[PDB]
Amino acid sequence: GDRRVRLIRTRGGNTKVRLASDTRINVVDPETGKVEIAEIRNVVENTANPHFVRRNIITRGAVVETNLGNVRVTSRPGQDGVINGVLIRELEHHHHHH
Repeated sequence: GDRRVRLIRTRGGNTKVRLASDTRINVVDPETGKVEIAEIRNVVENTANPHFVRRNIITRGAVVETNLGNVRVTSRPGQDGVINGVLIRELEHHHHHH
């Protein structure tokens, strides 16, 4: 025996499917300039009765909640099979003494 090798064959991803079997968005960070894919927590910016007919539909100018914070939808959901947006500050979020 003794002679033990690496054995590793394959490593790396492939062509991904569109947003359907998964939920995420390409977030552009304006504070540092990093581009990272964040998870979409809420598809609505906590507004009251969207007068733009935004029935939970992801649209240009709409702000979604993510693990990085509030993200603004810049392009239509479908480009490259993914959504693209910018990280911003829309909603208020401080701690609550329960």
